[PDB]
Amino acid sequence: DRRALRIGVNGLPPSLEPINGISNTGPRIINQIFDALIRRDYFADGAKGNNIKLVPALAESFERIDDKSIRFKLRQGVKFHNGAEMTAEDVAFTFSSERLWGDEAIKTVPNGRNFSPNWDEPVVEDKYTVVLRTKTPSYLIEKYLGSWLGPIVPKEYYKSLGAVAFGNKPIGTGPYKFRELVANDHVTLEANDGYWGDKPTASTITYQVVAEPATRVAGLISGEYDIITTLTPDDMALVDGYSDLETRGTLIENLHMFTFNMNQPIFQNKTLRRALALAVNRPLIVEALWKNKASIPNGFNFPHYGATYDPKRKPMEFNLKEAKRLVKESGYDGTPITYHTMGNYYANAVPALMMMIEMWKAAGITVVPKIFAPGTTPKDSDILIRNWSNGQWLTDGLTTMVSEFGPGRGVQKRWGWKAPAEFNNLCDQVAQLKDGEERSAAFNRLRDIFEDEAPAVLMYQPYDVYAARKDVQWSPVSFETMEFRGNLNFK
Repeated sequence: DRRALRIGVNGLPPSLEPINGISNTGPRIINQIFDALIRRDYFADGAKGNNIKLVPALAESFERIDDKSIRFKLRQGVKFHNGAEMTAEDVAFTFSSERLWGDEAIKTVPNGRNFSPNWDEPVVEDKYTVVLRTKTPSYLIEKYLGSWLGPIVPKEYYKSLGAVAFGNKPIGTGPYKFRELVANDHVTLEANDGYWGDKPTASTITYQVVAEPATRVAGLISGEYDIITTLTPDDMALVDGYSDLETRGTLIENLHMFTFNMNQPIFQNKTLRRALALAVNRPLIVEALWKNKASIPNGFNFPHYGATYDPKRKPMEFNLKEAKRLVKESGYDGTPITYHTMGNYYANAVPALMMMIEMWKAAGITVVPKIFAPGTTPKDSDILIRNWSNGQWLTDGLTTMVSEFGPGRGVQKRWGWKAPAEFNNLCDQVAQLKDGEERSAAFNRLRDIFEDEAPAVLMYQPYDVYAARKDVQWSPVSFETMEFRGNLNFK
């Protein structure tokens, strides 16, 4: 009675364990197998899949009891896919030092401490009540639990298999249960008719890897796929021309940028980093390669940040004479600077780079491409400039300016950014502060420091394009995932 759903995808994650599967390709599958305590309700109040409203999901109700603790009252009688009942022991295990943020845990789940606030050990008060708490103040616990950190795992099944084996045979409470995985080929899920929420509308969901965008578009035309992912604005006209097919695009909460190896003499000072930033003409790149669909953020600042989004912050400056002042004052002698890119792993990376090289040539800077094929692992010492992307994964300003560029993180520790003292003092404060005038003002000093220091240069917020058959009613969300709850109906 229910149709099977076939999705032609760019790739599969390295794991289906919630944290180890975090990637461009994992959440779209993980979001079906699992539930979190809190759910982001993207379509609430008629919003076009970009709402930041958080609602209870596996938690029946919850109350913030102090600046660092939340008492969760869980839904009772909810079952995981293996028949086990979801209790406070499973929720406590999900955010425990043993599984997620302990020294031993991060050797099997490397980003468990990185994608978490400063957690303290959960407290099980009774079978269905757990307090999730942070060691120091945190008014972001709710946002973290409604993010990709949130999926609740079964304690006893997860511990008998271990994180690695659990990632290949996952068990959750979600609307679709795991059926099979064929590495680098496909994942098939089947309807969970015992689901506590609404009945699943597809009998099965298959995520089939089709690496080439054109082969993926061909599969949708022929009837091999119902929905296809990872297209660009340049692919829209061909798909929209067909009467029974259409494109469904959205601005995603991701940031395309380029960053520097600041250990290197040429990039230890901010002077040349700023010159490269002040010489990039972002509207011309967005106009020529993204059909004007990509958005240029007005700083390290996006609407989904909520209380910490500043709509009055002015655009990032494009001043060629100021760049030329910095290139000359830096003592730059015309030595070629390489720009590493793994081809077009990020959409339009090579075309955007070729446009930026000519802009950089006007500021008296010589930059050369260094296109390395997938498989070639370049050494850190060989990197001057490299392209990068960052998923803006909390519905808050903390991610990624504080979470990636802050103290003790890769940009400063691995890539040698010597951030000013104020930046690392304000980073630790905004993690502990409550929303208001003080926190919002502190996010502007962090943004001002970021632009003047230029440890990275933000390019734009990419426009993600999906294509689907018109007889499949499903709307994209503004994040790198797929939501089918209240959003998947077959005509």
